[PDB]
Amino acid sequence: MNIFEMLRIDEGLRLKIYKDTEGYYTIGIGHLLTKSPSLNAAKSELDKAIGRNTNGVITKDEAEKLFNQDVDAAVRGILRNAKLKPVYDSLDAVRRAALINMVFQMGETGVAGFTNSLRMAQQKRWDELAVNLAKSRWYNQTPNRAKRVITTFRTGTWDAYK
Ligand SMILES: [Cl-]
Ligand SMILES: [Cl-]
Repeated sequence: MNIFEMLRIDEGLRLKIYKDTEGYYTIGIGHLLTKSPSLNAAKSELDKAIGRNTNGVITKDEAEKLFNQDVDAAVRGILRNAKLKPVYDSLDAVRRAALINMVFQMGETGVAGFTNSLRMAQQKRWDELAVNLAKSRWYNQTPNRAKRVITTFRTGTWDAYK
């Protein structure tokens, strides 16, 4: 188990433009295209992202390329963030995967805001972190995925994914 396999399970793979759980136009492996209510705008972004006239449909290979770029950006976003970097540095490999997953899903800025949980994570207070993470919109909107990430963070093992 690794971050790639972990996110591929959490996000699935879709080759045609679709709406995410928030209702945003997405594609591939959780690749958000735009928050705008327009499919054309989505198609525009899609074509610009892929570099060809796609017509709202891509290949597996294209989905995987977007996915590689997105995981990479998530990591780099973490390392560049003053609030996140130190948390990350202090964690074991499994738990880093948990943090990366949250970032990929909610953006750096979003996670950077979980002030209290970041502190608990840093103090390695696992059970408390788990409780605190659960009191969030994130958990209430996507509970199964959230439970998976939380267990990973709490336990430091890949059990929730096995
Ligand atoms: Cl892009
Ligand atoms: Cl869910």
